[PDB]
Amino acid sequence: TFLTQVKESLSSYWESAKTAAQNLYEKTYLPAVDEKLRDLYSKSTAAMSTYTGIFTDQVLSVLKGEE
Repeated sequence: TFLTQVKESLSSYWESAKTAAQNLYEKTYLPAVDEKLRDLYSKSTAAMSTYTGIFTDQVLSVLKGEE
């Protein structure tokens, strides 16, 4: 790749900020899951892995009909 690389690059720079900000939030603080538990579901077939991106897609595109 190349184009997509630049994206994940600039985003990665801030990704960590979103990571440490997520963990302290409710990603690991007290989610009551954490991979070991957040994998059986989001791995059956990307139930929550790729759906996290399809969740909102079915909100704006269903609430405003635009996505």
